[PDB]
Amino acid sequence: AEVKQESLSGITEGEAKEFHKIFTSSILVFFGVAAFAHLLVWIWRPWVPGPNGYS
Repeated sequence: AEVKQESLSGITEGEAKEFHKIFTSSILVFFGVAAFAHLLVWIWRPWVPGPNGYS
């Protein structure tokens, strides 16, 4: 309405850019880790089990 590529462009584009980058990043990093992480653990099943049995 009244706004127009003003100084607020950093606020709107800033937060928006954050949610976007964090979104994509979290996706690739999530599956990315679970991917290699699972294939490298040699067990692929526990998924961050920690000190507690091994079934």
